[PDB]
Amino acid sequence: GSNQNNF
Ligand SMILES: [Zn+2]
Repeated sequence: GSNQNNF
């Protein structure tokens, strides 16, 4: 699956 990190 797909991953996003929003710092
Ligand atoms: Zn994946």
